Amino acid sequence: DWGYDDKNGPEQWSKLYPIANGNNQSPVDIKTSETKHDTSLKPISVSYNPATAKEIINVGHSFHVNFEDNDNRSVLKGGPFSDSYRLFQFHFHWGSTNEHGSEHTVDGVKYSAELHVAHWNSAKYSSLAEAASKADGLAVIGVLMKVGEANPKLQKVLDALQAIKTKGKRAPFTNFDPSTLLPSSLDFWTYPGSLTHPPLYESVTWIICKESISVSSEQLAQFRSLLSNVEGDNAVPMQHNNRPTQPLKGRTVRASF
Ligand SMILES: Cc1ccc(C)c(NC(=O)Nc2cc(S(N)(=O)=O)ccc2O)c1
Ligand SMILES: [Zn+2]
Repeated sequence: DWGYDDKNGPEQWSKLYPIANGNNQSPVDIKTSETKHDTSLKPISVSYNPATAKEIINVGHSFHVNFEDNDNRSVLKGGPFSDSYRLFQFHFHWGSTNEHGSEHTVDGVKYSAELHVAHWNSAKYSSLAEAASKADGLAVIGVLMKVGEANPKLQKVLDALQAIKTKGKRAPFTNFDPSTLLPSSLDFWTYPGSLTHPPLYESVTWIICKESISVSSEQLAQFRSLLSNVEGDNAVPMQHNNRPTQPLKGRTVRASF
């Protein structure tokens, strides 16, 4: 059992998960003076089918929007990949206040939230369960979210939260293309990393967008409005779910720009 509280939070994660102190841990601080431009990086190509949208689930520490991943209807290609990767999920991370909330930071700057759009290597592997722990198994697009104007594209997601207010609650969530949440420029950083929460597998090639997306202070309050408790128990709001940044351990962050 793990979380983002005092006793079960990021600090204690190595007790159950020793890879927490590994050499390919996420998230990281992207230092733009220390990044290395790479001319071999292809553009990011996302092509999602809105019909693959499936379900929204309250997982206690966060909420997930899951996607049907039986075929290649919704794929990521390009960037640093020769393989095609299949969309399975998106979710968010946020903080207790507007001051923090993102997982990744750029030149020490914390943003208010972060969108993760996650994919698995369907070219090399047969399932998410198989891919999830492979070095080249996962591809996650990270988009930093800056507090400002209300993001209208965020609407269908925020509206759906009313149906999944407490832990374990789930509801159908259909006909949504999550590339509509992505910024207009897909200029990016890329580095070898991990899942940002248990089980923390070093299976993720991160794609971090240069361009942020907006979110209002009230849209953030909707995230924090979700409850970590089961129905009938007294309310425990999901205040924050971001992991602190991790030492790069000689890894190199590549820029596409
Ligand atoms: C037990 C187990 C096995 C396999 C996976 C994928 C998980 N992961 C999750 O529950 N969430 C998650 C976190 C990230 S993130 N925050 O690192 O971008 C990306 C994709 C996600 O699915 C857990
Ligand atoms: Zn995440």
